[PDB]
Amino acid sequence: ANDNSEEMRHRFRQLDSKLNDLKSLLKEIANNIK
Amino acid sequence: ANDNSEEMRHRFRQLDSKLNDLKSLLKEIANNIK
Repeated sequence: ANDNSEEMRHRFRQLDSKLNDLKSLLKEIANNIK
Repeated sequence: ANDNSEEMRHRFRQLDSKLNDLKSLLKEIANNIK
């Protein structure tokens, strides 16, 4: 019993984690300027 | 024997490479300001 939904799902989680890291960095620098 | 998992997979790799390039640019400019 094998499926490829979970691996592309985990790719979605890791790219979403990268997006969340970029959002944290952008909000951090956006408060660092002003 | 053909599958469409690899092409969407390679799309995920190239968009993740673009995300990694954006992360490098954001960390670079974030160190360039301060």
